[PDB]
Amino acid sequence: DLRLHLLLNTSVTCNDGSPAGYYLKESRGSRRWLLFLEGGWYCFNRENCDSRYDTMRRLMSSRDWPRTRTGTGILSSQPEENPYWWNANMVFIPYCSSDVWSGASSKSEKNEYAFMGALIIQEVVRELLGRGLSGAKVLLLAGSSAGGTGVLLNVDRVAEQLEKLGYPAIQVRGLADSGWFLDNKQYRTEAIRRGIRYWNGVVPERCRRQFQEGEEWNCFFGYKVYPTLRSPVFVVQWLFDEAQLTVDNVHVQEGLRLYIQNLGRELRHTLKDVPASFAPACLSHEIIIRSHWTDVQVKGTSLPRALHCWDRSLHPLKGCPVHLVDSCPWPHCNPSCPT
Ligand SMILES: *[C@@H]1O[C@H](CO)[C@@H](O)[C@H](O)[C@H]1NC(C)=O
Ligand SMILES: COCC(=O)NCc1ccccc1
Repeated sequence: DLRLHLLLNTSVTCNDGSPAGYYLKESRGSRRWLLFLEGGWYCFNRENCDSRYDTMRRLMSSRDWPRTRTGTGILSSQPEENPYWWNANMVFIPYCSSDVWSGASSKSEKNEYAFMGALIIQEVVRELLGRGLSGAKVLLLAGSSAGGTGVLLNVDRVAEQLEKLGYPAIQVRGLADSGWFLDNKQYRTEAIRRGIRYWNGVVPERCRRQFQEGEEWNCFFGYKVYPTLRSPVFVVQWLFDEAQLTVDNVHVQEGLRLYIQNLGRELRHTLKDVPASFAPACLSHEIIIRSHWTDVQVKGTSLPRALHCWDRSLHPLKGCPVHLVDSCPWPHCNPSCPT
């Protein structure tokens, strides 16, 4: 069980002005810290944010949050469920900003909602230094779906924050799960372009300088922002991601068969020069905080093992690979896929 702490700085808020927060489970014999970013789509104007407030309010407010959460998957403390980092300090950061963790805008007389995702991450890091993070050797910023994209947008800013605060010894790294999307043609970019304006959204400096004003939406797409990042980032992405297919209007004849095969081929291509990655040929979405995340394998290697091999590489390894991308071209050609 991780225990809830609401942020002491009450100016850093969820969408409706209630305080943001984090769930923490300490491990005093450990200098590793795992900070996980929750996902859950987004909203990009007044009317669709109002709708989300009616029926997805826990993703916009802390007023109804429970006092504890069970750590599952990579956030579990039992070695049988989490062979990778079972002894680490565990942090779950709830997603209540609806902005893919990019916003820096307060609620005010001109703004009905606050979009403070990028500031929530910074404030969590600041307050955790007083609870033990000051002694860390590794800070792994992880996240799933919109939280996975959030890792790509924020990992270098976290590294810069700790440098300027006087902690150059803490190594900051990223783990982006199911947040690596393609801006491809549908089967039958605009919402993010509107979102960034609505949220006062922020993207990494080197990527923003390449694409410049009005084109910062490009930095939300993994294959475009990843080459600009300096921190080490491990990328987990199903080749046939269900959220990718949703936005592509895919719900089997030749036309659709070729569409699906070309989508897997394009995703595989964008990962060819990503040295730390895990990309199985499955139709699914998210994995790292699922209890059965130990089950899937690529070329005979599990995801917890690949992450362990990544740790060793950051001290090629014999029988310990870190780049694992399926080559077979159809969903569930890998027998280990989630049932
Ligand atoms: C609280 O957070 C806001 C927004 O990031 C910041 O401007 C302010 O300085 C913070 N206050 C303190 C006391 O850290
Ligand atoms: C589709 O997955 C749900 C989600 O939250 N996507 C965030 C995102 C939107 C646009 C570009 C990149 C990332």
